[PDB]
Amino acid sequence: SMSVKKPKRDDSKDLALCSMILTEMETHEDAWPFLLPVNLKLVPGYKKVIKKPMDFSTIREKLSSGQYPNLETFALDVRLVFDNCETFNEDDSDIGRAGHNMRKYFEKKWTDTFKV
Ligand SMILES: Nc1ccc2cn[nH]c2c1
Repeated sequence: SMSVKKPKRDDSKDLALCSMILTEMETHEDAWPFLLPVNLKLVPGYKKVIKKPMDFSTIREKLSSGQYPNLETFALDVRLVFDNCETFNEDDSDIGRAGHNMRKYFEKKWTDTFKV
């Protein structure tokens, strides 16, 4: 509270580290469904069904232009990518599987990088 300051982690490397993690995502072989925004004019249903579209290139742009206030807002967007994927794709599909794989991949890197 006022004048009662919690000791707080060093966050000067967070921007660099998030960019590092995002780069590993981008270069994963199962990243292809998530590299670019879904084309809302070619994919039936998507615009109406998915209220907050998100993809790695949009996250990269936001990260590069200071649009994430902190590491958790970054993680929220990454997770949004995979939550959208689950919303629109069957688990038993190529894209569906890719999403599960990429989510697992991210969360381990997240834990390994930040939660000591
Ligand atoms: N087959 C196919 C084509 C476009 C999209 C977008 N999300 N999932 C898709 C699946």
